[PDB]
Amino acid sequence: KMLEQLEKKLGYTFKDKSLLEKALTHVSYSKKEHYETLEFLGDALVNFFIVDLLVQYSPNKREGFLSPLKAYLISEEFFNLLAQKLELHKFIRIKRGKINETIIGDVFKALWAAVYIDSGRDANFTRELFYKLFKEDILSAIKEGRVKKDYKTILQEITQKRWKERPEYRLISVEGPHHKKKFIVEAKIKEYRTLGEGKSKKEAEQRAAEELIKLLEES
Amino acid sequence: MKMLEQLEKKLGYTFKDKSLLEKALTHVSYSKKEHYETLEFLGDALVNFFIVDLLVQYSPNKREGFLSPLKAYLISEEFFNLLAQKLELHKFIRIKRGKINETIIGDVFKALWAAVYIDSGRDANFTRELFYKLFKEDILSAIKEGRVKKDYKTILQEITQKRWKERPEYRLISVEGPHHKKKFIVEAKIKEYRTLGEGKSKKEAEQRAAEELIKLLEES
RNA sequence: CGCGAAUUCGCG
RNA sequence: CGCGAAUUCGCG
RNA sequence: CGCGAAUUCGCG
RNA sequence: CGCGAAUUCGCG
Repeated sequence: KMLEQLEKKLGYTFKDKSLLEKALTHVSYSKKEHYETLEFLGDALVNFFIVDLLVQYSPNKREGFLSPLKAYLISEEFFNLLAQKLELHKFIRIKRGKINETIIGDVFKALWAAVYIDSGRDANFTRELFYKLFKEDILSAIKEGRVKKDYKTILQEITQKRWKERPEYRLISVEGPHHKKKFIVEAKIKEYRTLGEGKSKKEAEQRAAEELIKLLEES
Repeated sequence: MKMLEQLEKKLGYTFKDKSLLEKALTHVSYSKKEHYETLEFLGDALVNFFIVDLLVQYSPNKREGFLSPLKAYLISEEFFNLLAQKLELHKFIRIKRGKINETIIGDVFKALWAAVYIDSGRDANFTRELFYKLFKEDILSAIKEGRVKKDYKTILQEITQKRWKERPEYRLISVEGPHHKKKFIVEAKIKEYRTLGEGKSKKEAEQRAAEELIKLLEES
């Protein structure tokens, strides 16, 4: 009966229960009816609900000031934040031990793609219920100026957490002429190394740090 | 009928605030205090939604795999220009001299709809409908029949087979990721110039790389 | 131009 | 293989 | 692309 | 066995 518990937590009641459930079903539970298709529509939806809220309550309206914020606002970390409010995780139907933050976030999106559709695709209405429940935390995030931590910083905290050691960004080359230069640095921790390329030294490093983070997720 | 009214007619909507429509039309290089920078930001997320809700709904295959490719194209600037010309708005953009390219047009396309959205008093359902009413048919066509991607490898295949009488050579650089979702990074060389390209297949990668090598060769 | 081929690329 | 493009060669 | 196969990997 | 991502080979 958890079906009619999450609804009384959203402030809406699905006229089509199968749809709601579907947006909560992971492919590893029903290969024929999972939230994949919905997550796709949810992403587009929620992004619009946020951006409209960002260009509206932001102290600065220049793209260069909004982009950085939006990155956070539509980031997985944040969707889990909002999803957490709904206690969403304990409402997902998935095989024991496969659930994570990426799935939650996904489900969170597909959830609203569900409401939107189940209400006859009433953008305006679906948007309101979204704010009713989340507008506050969004305006707070924007006020606080929350932003996505850069890769170089993330890599450092990761490698320091594990091996109490920082990375080392050795410079290996430069191609393009003074007009349009291209750097190639080697990010390295222990014996793992990735390569980054970009306009400036810092830029390249970020590239390398990002790729090196991936390389460290499986190890 | 003035420019605005002449467009508002093709648009199928008349703003209850001319100022707003202006803002979504002028370019920074015409008004530093009142351009469309902020409106384009909003219009992008807005237009994205309209197009995606339409995609997922009428697209045959509704798989994450197939949809993504489409979506990219449907929101691609080259594709917006086609929608843009349907309104031939590239005649109402308030910009100075020749600086206007097929990017300032798409951006104005977005911003416009944001203006239509805001003006309607933030009426999504309305603005959305007005949108479909003018581009629904087009999008669907683009969706159904599918896309016809650019053959960068062959077009470049000549740019060099003539400008140098020699064909370009492609050299693989590195592959990564799980063996069920690999990421190829190949290199494209021509005479003395070189560029890279990423993708999920040696070909798609050679296509991405062959691309830059063109939008760089015609630079020197 | 038409026919028949070689080579490269892409599409089906 | 078919089809299309580019370079090339041969015949008409 | 079509047909016939080999290999690696993910899913059922 | 079956579905999907990738890399090759033969035939059309």
